[PDB]
Amino acid sequence: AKMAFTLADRVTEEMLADKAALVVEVVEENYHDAPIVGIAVVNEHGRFFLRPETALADPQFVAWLGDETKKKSMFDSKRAAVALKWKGIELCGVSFDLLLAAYLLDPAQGVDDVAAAAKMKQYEAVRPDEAVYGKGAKRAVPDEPVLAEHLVRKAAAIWELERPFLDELRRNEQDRLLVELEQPLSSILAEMEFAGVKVDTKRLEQMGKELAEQLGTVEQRIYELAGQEFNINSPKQLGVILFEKLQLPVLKKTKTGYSTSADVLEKLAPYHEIVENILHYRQLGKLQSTYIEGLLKVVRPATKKVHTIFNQALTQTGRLSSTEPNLQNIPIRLEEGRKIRQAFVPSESDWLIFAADYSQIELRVLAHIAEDDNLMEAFRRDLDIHTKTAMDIFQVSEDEVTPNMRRQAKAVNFGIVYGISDYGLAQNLNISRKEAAEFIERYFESFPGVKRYMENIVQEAKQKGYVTTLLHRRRYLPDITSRNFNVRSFAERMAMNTPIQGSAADIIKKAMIDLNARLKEERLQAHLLLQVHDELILEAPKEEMERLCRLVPEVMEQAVTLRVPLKVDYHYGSTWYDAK
DNA sequence: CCTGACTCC
DNA sequence: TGGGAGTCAGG
Repeated sequence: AKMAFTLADRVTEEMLADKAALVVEVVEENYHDAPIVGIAVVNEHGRFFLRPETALADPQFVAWLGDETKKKSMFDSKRAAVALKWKGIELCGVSFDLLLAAYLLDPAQGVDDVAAAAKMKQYEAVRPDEAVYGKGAKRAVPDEPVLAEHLVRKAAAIWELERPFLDELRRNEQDRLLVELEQPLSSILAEMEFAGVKVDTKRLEQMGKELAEQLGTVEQRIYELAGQEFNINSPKQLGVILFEKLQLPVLKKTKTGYSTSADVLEKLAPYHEIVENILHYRQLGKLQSTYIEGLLKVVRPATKKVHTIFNQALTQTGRLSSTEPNLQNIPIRLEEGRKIRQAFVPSESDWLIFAADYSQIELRVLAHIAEDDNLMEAFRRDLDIHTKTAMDIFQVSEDEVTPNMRRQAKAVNFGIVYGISDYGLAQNLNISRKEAAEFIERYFESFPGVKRYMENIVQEAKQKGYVTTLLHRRRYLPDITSRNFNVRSFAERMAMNTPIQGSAADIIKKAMIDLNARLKEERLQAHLLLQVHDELILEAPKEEMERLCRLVPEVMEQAVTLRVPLKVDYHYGSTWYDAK
């Protein structure tokens, strides 16, 4: 805890070495158009703190930032890159990101500051961010000497930790996953976030006006059926109305009282019509609160764009998540909500939205990893996999599969991937549990490779302590041998599912890197706007659609070679809604 | 603040 | 007694 550094007034030459640890500090959680509060550089020649007002205005330092041959090691480089884009400055030459390194080594650690990564190698010459800045309403940037020491200690930690982290990744055969996948993807996500998605606010506002009217009508209908006014958005008050006033059967309880979940309310429809009304109301209410009001609150008014942040180092399976706003959960399943997508429009005139999605990628990945003959053959023939499972389960010819049979079979196919039990399947389908049990039993008799995979992967997790994905992502499962049934079972289901969900994440990430390269190689104006787990959304001039129609699906299908084909569907139109 | 509701994959 | 997420209002 005796670290010397130069609190510099101007930029000098020794600060611009061809290798440095760099800290560009953005304290606001949402880094879009957020202030840069300080800069630190550590390199061969010493340790330096710079004021942004000075440094970001100095052409030598800006030139260095954007010089791809001057290599930088950082933590959360995407944060810095985007904050710099808002200042009109390009960051290049990031060769090591400690956030992403820590994430690959163990996603469960929840590393989101340098001190937490430093903890993984018993390095303690740096403080947690929360300790320096404070929390909540107490959050503030400290006096310059305090800030400066903190930023320098973060840069110094990155400097000393790079090698130890690379050495462990290399031992895990994850070094290429960092350097050739996650780090390049970080730059692509930075582009997507900064570009943002344009919103038709006039349309959204009109939809909200109509929604408020409809909400009011449904609300009063509910109070009439209930015989009383109450807060419909209060599961507690609702529970009193349903299970005490109206005396409907209690199908499920939670730790706090009666359950009013959608699952339960659906099953109460034979008892009282009010439950269908309430379900409708809570749907409409979430549209209004989240996809109208919440969305309008984050639109930048001068440009009418929304700028999400894709968290690349959060999920336990290798997926991205999307926040403020979340653009990975925009409604699509009910037509009423799906219309929200009409408000998502191209950023330029005479441009269109192009959306491409993988068809059943998790089931194709399962087929591959399990090497199940019958499942692989189905995908090779492009037989409808839900129709196929229905024939095996119900033991009928293909022409005898009723749309209901297929419905149930779809539920089985998707449920197997999550380790669903017969209880869960029976409740999902609202069918006999004896029957649900036989469906699961027949499924595994029909796809014995899948059954072997499920057994083998749990045994592997118990023996190694972790499971792995196609591109070598890991997830540790220290609870897999717990003596407690609930704890152990949850970990076994994680063991089953994580290689599937995580490999699918690996594939779409590689596809984004390959797609970006191809777009840039052909000088297309098309660019990525969003990723939604198994879907990619782009915008482009209308002239480029013919090209994207061939290029995007091809790049996506060819991202990795499995034992079965990957299949991609695609559409385009004048709004996200119309790209269907 | 957590809990349970809604939304997506 | 179904894997992975985020946001919201109510309490």
